[PDB]
Amino acid sequence: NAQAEEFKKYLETNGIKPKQFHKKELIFNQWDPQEYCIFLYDGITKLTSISENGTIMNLQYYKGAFVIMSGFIDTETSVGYYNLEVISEQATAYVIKINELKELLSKNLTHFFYVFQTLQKQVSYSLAKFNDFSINGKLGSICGQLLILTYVYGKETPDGIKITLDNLTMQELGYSSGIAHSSAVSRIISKLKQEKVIVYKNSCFYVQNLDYLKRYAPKLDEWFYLACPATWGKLN
Amino acid sequence: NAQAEEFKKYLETNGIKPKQFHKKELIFNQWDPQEYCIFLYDGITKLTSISENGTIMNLQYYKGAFVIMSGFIDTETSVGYYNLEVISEQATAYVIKINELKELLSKNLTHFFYVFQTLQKQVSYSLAKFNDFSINGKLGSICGQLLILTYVYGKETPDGIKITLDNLTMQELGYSAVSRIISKLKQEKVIVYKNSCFYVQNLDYLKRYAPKLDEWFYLACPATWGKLN
Ligand SMILES: Cc1cccc(Cc2cc(=O)n3c(c2[NH+](C)C)SC[C@H]3C(=O)O)c1C
Ligand SMILES: Cc1cccc(Cc2cc(=O)n3c(c2[NH+](C)C)SC[C@H]3C(=O)O)c1C
Ligand code: NA
Ligand code: NA
Ligand code: NA
Repeated sequence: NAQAEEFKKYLETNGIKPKQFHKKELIFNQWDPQEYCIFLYDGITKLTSISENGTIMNLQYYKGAFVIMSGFIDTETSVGYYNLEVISEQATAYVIKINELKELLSKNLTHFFYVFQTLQKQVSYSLAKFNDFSINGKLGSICGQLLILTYVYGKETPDGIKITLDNLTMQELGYSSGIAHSSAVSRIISKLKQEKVIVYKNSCFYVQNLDYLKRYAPKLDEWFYLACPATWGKLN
Repeated sequence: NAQAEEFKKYLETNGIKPKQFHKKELIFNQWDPQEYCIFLYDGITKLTSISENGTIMNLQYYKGAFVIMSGFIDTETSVGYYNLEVISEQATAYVIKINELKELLSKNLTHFFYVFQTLQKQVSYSLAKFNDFSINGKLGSICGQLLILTYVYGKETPDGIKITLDNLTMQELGYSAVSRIISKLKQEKVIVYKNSCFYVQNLDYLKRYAPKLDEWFYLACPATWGKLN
């Protein structure tokens, strides 16, 4: 990702060092008075919320490289009571107080544009997810999650599109945003397996019916085509 | 809205003029290769997607003042095949080709940041809506929509907090598995349709079932939230 690589260089040019995080650590949390801009450079994370109940909700997944901002750029206050949790074994991120991101973007329109364009990708992603859920319910959500895993981590092989993510991480991620390990989601995923949309072979998982995923997550498929055309193109 | 007024000033001094649109017009559309930045100054709109078979999906609502961009600021290509449909009787909008926008956000950081903040407000709004639906289902979604309408358009009257939208606009907003939720809300005294208007009589109930949207509105719109808290 050339744009992201230039942004990493711009951060280091202004003296910002990478931090390392491990699975289950919070890169930012909902109780901190200070908000941050996170440039997630490598790894996989999830945005989480807590209900008055104490119940944790998984709201959104992010993978490096991407930008996640916990506060509004102008007011510097929280956009929501959210935590950013690491789900890969390790992650690398740049952690910038929001006031400082402002100074940085204001002196380079190219990098300003890069961060702005990430928010635009988020916005459209959410609408696409909403449209697919509206049409196909949880099946649409789950096919969309698998579709984006296929595009991002998939490699064509004789046995189909191999998902190149450790099995440990990959099973977690098959579960769409929402409550953790829902019974209903498990039964949707294993039904896709039973119908050989995604199959276990020689210790790996292979997507064998990409067209099925595309059929039930059509708006996320359009989203990926429009937002990430080269990655989309590889497998279409 | 002072940030919105300052942005309006900056546009008009850079030659960009307000356009008036009537109900049902598309300020931008899903078949147009040219993408746009819309500064919706006044009125109510909805983002839609129309399928091959004619089915119209309602995806998002917006009210002036707000910013809606149909294209990516860097590539200038579509963010999704969407229309922006006017649902108020009239709307006023500043329509900027996306290539031209880049030049003007460049020369004024303050306005760049205003537009940037709008995207953040949309992102967090979508997440909050998702969160309330995950917790409380369709009841959460409907309470949330009623809650935001109460904060933004509500007027205190002897009959309760009247949602002061042109009746015609209320139909456009959706007012039959939904039909059974509205009836339940009337039965439990949470709302009433009196005469030609809509009245909220138990605001705590709405807040109860749309907690994450309420939190969103507190965080994003503190002055407005504060009028009824
Ligand atoms: C690991 C994972 C699985 C499903 C969905 C997502 C969200 C996601 C993936 C993705 O590839 N991109 C985005 C998202 N969302 C944050 C919209 S924004 C554009 C693109 C990118 O990362 O460049 C993930 C991470
Ligand atoms: C007419 C309407 C009804 C329900 C929900 C919305 C969305 C909405 C309302 C709102 O007041 N605000 C936003 C939205 N969404 C566009 C996030 S962004 C922050 C705030 C504002 O208007 O400044 C609407 C318009
Ligand atoms: Na925080
Ligand atoms: Na291709
Ligand atoms: Na368009």
